[PDB]
Amino acid sequence: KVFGRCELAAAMKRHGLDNYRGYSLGNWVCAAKFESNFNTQATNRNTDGSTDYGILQINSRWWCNDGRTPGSRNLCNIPCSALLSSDITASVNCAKKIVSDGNGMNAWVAWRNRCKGTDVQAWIRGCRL
Ligand SMILES: [Cl-]
Ligand SMILES: [Cl-]
Ligand SMILES: [Cl-]
Ligand SMILES: [Cl-]
Ligand SMILES: [Cl-]
Ligand SMILES: [Cl-]
Ligand SMILES: [Cl-]
Repeated sequence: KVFGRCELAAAMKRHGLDNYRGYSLGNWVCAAKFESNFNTQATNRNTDGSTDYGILQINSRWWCNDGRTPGSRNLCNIPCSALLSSDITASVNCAKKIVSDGNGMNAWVAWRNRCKGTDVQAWIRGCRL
């Protein structure tokens, strides 16, 4: 599923991400924008043999099981395929654990490089919500 910007904002809020660990909804929308372009089925291979999955590009190195990332953990206790669902519940639940892990949203390198410090409220501008 490819979400609209306000559509995704609404789904994130509905799943309790809005202001989770102090990160406003715009931060999360901006992160999803640069990680997946709002596409739930986005997958990208890392040079180290791990893969990033879904709307927020969660890495198999730590967070989910894809059965092909030697020595990886599955800290969200989830198949990586569950992160590609049109329903964002799994991705959100896992993102909650990632953002709680000590470095906040810096865990998303695209967020640090393209969202951090910017006018992130633009992302939710005009959205009913
Ligand atoms: Cl957009
Ligand atoms: Cl915001
Ligand atoms: Cl594995
Ligand atoms: Cl699994
Ligand atoms: Cl959803
Ligand atoms: Cl923080
Ligand atoms: Cl709207």
